[PDB]
Amino acid sequence: LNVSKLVSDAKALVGTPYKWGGTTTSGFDCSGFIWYVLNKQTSVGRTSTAGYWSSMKSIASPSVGDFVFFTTYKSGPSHMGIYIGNNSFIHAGSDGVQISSLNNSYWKPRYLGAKRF
Repeated sequence: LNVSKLVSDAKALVGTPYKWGGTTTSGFDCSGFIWYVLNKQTSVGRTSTAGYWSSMKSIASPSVGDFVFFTTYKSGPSHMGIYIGNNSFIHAGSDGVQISSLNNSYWKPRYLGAKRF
């Protein structure tokens, strides 16, 4: 990926509301946000979080532009975001596209690791 573009595109969408199944800037869900941002620079099909966990590349720690994964509403990879540096990531959460921290007491014990596109 063009990392600087990916992170710039993600940052510009912070504040977009949540919408179940949402794939536009009026409202995103977790997978729709990732699909939207990726498709600004490369053609990717609609893909679930588990699909990205299976298809991306394992890494030891995230760098800017990598993808961080979490267990939220079910066991295993069920949520993901874009790592933007400084322990922070952007994700389409249940109350909108937001910046969150890997050091947060909810996200930290739910972190499953990172992958690279």
